[PDB]
Amino acid sequence: VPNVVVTGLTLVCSSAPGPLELDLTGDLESFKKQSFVLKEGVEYRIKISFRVNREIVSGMKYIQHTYRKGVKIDKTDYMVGSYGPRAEEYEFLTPVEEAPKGMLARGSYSIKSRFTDDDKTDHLSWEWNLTIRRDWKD
Repeated sequence: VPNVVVTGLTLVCSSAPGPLELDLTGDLESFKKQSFVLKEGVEYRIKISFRVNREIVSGMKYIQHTYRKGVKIDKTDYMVGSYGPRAEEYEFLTPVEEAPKGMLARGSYSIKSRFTDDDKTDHLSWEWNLTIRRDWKD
């Protein structure tokens, strides 16, 4: 039973018509074929939920690499702190970003996420997708 268990990802967006959630205790492979529809231009944050079970973990680091048609277009690392063990889950949020906009920016983006720390531990790695559209449904 890992000291750190990563439980979920939530794409936080006030104008999305419904929750945008991944259960990171579930089947991670299935996410590679799924996507969240996001309206072009909207503000959003990424929330990662996790628990720390037995020992203090230091220098926690959340990494997203974003790809378009299998080519990397962005790398972003976030330092998220030092966390002691407790029963209550922890969460952090990435800083607000905006979905891109315009015909040449619409379509799917893949994101390879890794959650690690000072010891370079692979707490969890997973891949998921966004689909940028003019509208949430059409």
